[PDB]
Amino acid sequence: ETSAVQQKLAALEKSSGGRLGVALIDTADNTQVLYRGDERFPMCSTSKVMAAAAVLKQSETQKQLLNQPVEIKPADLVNYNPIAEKHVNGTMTLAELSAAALQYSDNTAMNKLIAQLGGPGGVTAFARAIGDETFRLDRTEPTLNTAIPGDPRDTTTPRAMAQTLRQLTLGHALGETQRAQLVTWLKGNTTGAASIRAGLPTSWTVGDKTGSGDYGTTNDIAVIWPQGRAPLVLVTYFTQPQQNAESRRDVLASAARIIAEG
Repeated sequence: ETSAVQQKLAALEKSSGGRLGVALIDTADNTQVLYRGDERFPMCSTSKVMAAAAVLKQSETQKQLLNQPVEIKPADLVNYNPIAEKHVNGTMTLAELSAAALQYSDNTAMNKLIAQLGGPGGVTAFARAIGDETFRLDRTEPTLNTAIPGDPRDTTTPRAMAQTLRQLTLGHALGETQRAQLVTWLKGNTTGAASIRAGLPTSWTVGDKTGSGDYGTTNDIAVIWPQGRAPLVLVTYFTQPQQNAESRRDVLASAARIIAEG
């Protein structure tokens, strides 16, 4: 059975030619609205939130950890390194790496976070520690974005990621200073203007992390503070049938516009 919300999302999906996954949590009353909420989708760069959060968790017991400088070698650079390339043969602190990974989607920065955590499995272990039984990180950048249909590597579900993002930003999966820091990073994202944010009222404050990958995979996860009412968490995942499909951030904006109604 479907609601009119789900019907509108299904029509958007049909028009788009792809596969859309949505999870909304309204923290006013803890209700969820889901569309394909328990299907797996390739996370692509949305997985950077879990890696940054895992380092924040480490820093709760190692208070200067975020200011620890990490060497950037020429050999560390991958396919998209807008911030890390400014620091070759120099350093970036774990905070700088987190900001670059989250706010510019720097892929070298993500690999440094993964290395700090002992490999992709260290990111997954943190997910499990905070009650996310669904997330899995299997690979580093850039291969975590292959996004092959049916492949469970580097996937989660909309429901699981919405629940986790809520716990990380509005709940207490992290300590107070750390939750606030994650919120600061997400709010300052530079890559999200055409995704969820484009579908929401401009008066609403938004923190988000986008993702993109093969199969035209186009994703965004957000914490949203509407005017005059309790915050929301929204995940919008989208992927397409053919490997070289074009990005469709407009689909994410359209999904957010549907969800915001009412």
